[PDB]
Amino acid sequence: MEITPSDVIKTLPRQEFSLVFQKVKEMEKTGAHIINLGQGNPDLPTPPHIVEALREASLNPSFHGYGPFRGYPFLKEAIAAFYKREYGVTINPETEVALFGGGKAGLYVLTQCLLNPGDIALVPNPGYPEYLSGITMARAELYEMPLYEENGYLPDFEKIDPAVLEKAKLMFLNYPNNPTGAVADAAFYAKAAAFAKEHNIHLIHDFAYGAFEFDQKPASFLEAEDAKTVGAELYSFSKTFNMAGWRMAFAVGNEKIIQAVNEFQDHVFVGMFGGLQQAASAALSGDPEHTESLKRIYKERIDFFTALCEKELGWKMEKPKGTFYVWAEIPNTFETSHQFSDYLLEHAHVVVTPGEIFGSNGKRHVRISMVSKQEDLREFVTRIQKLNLPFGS
Amino acid sequence: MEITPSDVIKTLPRQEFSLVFQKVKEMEKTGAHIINLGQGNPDLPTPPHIVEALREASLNPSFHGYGPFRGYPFLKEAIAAFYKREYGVTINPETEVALFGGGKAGLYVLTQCLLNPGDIALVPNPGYPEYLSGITMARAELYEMPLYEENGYLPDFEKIDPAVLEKAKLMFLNYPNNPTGAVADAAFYAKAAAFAKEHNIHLIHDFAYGAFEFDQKPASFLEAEDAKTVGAELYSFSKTFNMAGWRMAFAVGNEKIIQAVNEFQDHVFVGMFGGLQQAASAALSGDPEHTESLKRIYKERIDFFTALCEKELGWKMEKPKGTFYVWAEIPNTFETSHQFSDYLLEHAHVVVTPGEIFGSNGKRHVRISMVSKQEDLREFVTRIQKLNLPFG
Ligand SMILES: Cc1ncc(COP(=O)(O)O)c(CN)c1O
Repeated sequence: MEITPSDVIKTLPRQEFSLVFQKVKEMEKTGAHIINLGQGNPDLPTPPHIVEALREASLNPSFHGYGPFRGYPFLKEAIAAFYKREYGVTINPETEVALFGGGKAGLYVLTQCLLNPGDIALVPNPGYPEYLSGITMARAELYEMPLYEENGYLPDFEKIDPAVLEKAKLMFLNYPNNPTGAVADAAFYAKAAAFAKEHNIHLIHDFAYGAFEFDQKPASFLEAEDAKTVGAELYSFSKTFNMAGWRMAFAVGNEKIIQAVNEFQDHVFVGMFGGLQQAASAALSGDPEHTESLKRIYKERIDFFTALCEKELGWKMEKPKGTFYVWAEIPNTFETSHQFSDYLLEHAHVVVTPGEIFGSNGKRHVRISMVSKQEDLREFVTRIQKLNLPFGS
Repeated sequence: MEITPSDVIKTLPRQEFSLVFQKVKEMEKTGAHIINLGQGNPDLPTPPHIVEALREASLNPSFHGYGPFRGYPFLKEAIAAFYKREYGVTINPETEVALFGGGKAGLYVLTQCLLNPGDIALVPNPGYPEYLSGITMARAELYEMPLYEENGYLPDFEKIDPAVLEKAKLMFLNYPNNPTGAVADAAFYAKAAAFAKEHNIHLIHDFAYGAFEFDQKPASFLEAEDAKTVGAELYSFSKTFNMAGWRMAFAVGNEKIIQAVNEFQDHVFVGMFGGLQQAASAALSGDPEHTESLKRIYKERIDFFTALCEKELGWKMEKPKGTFYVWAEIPNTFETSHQFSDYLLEHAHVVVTPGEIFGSNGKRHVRISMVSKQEDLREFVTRIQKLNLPFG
């Protein structure tokens, strides 16, 4: 008779960017050729040694049937070996690792495990909009931590109203940062961990861009003293290895957090395809020069693109410290980012991400991703040049 | 410095299967060799054309990057074509199909999409124990529909208390049935759909064993006229195609249910690796010879096993109408099925599944999965024979 979705469905936050993606289709069907610098989809293929590890693994009939609920020990061991090689961090593979079907699933599981209806989650502004999903589906309340350029886009924890710290049960942090490009160090992480320890806040660090800091090796949150006491770090295969489509991620950290994850997941999953696990293990154990090479590709695109914007458009952009995103100020003749991104879409047929989809503190920037080939980057600039916008002002 | 799991975690129900598996692992740790007829874990390999489809697909760099949130259209189309071919049911691939990372995840998502705290979920007794997880996690309330042997293990909807039909938002049904092997027909599905329609209950049919009905051609719930009006059917690749480890499943049915699922999964569980999707497409469009051969193998195993048990133990068991499970009664000397299954594990080094985890109507039964070749099943019986039990 009448189909009735649950309240969790009715209250789901609107995916605001998806409306742009739809306008794109309606334009590309009218004849528009769109250059899309709005999304974080790696353009380059998964390295062939990873692909071949999947292809070989899939022939093993041991992976055809049900596997361990919590994943294969060989992958958890690869994860521990990886964290030691890359970050100098000691991880117990048997107690401190959990697997996820991508970071997005990990964020949902982690919030369901750590947030009660009515609890407060501390979330950065600007910040990855998907943080909102898990929090809303947990029926919890959001409290913003503003990231200002003056503070290097790191939150000031003493600015947080002490009135919320009792209800505050979870905090998100993300460095190297989407969308700002900013980076954090061991000292910041130590401070964060000290703060969470004092006010009993579970700390989830989103390390999706942990391979991509240009001036130095990125620090893991888990390098900080007391990080393992208060939190966990979410690591994705998506960006590091051009494995976005493969849907793999893991959490490393506090064994009590990991236990709660494992309990939840025992009710919903039976691990994941061992062919995928073996590919993940070949990714982690593989030559890190592949990832360094990938980092140099992004850095070249960043250098090429920002130099070209400045010369051709008079659009000066700060070079990011990490990630493949450029966080660019909009012309002061536009009031908001949605208005500027809409103007560029309509008049130049290009896509940038309006900064306000990351929160109110993004309203005067756009996010521009460097996951496109050189000539697409060039054609973006060529098209915008015709608009004659006052980027110089 | 105090980690505090959420109330969802604190109040999780017993993970009955996990607890059985754990006992089996502990026994194995002693160095004992075990014949494991517990979990319904297919012993035969994935058909090689499916494996080769994965291997070829993984070379395609389109699948290396993000794809469509709700799955590739080629797979949704293969699913519609499969449903037309096998069941004669018309499915709109653009609106009436959702993809899941396995039937177990599908159950979770469907309960989350359809139940509010305080709603009532109608569940069979006996029933798949994992129906309880999603219900409990949604903070919904459980109300049992007894499945009795004399009713053919079909529920009598007219015996449900009318008082609960107001708060009842969801009903699970499962034919061919885990654990009893019971089967259902078009008339029953029509009857259930009319009942759901009348009292506004969303109906989820679990069709995990839809390839394994031995006598009649298996009927989909969606063959019934009012079915797509009230509900949806959950189909797994695990049993049909020996794809248990691959974690792939789908729901087909009412477009509004499928919409709620999509909106949920958009935020959480986006489309799996496109390689897996192509493999799944090859599964569905593959010649149904392999499936029929698989069905024949399970049948021969059931025939063999039940006869041997009768001859050597005096353990009489009904042959199932479907699935690869046998549902068998425990001796009068045993208090509970847990005690009996523990006893066989400790003293015969064999695994069966204690019937109690399926509900109180399984209290005096065990489920045995025909998931090893005949000469393994013979050794299962030989081992139990040495215990001299009063199976009569
Ligand atoms: C009735 C029923 N439903 C759902 C499932 C879940 O199967 P999967 O997740 O492997 O698809 C199973 C297999 N245990 C089952 O027997």
